[PDB]
Amino acid sequence: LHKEPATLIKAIDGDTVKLMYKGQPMTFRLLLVDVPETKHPKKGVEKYGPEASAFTKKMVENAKKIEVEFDKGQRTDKYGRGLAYIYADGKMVNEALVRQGLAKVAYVYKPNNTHEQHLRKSEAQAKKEKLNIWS
Repeated sequence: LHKEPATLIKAIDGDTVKLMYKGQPMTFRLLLVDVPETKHPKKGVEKYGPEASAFTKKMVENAKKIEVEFDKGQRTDKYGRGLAYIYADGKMVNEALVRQGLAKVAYVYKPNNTHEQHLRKSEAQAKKEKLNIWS
């Protein structure tokens, strides 16, 4: 896997950000995590949704460098969003959400599962610490 540079356009929700990538605006979905949404229809605003959304927004708006990392499989989902791991100054946004109890590891589809054990490791610690979703 390779990290590539990108520029923030807009944070949209806890699990989605719009980035300038290779000179094209693109919406990206964070790989491997299920994040409580402020969007969504079967609820609209979910519990911990505003908190997860603010977390992601702050992390990307305040970064000096954003990088995207695609996994080994499909790079876009059926809504046209990029499927990637997103880093803000070297720190993976997907893992940071999970470590804080603001996301769960999602149902995983091979072969987009390169960082699966790493996130599940962080999720086990957040539940042990009883943080946010786990409290």
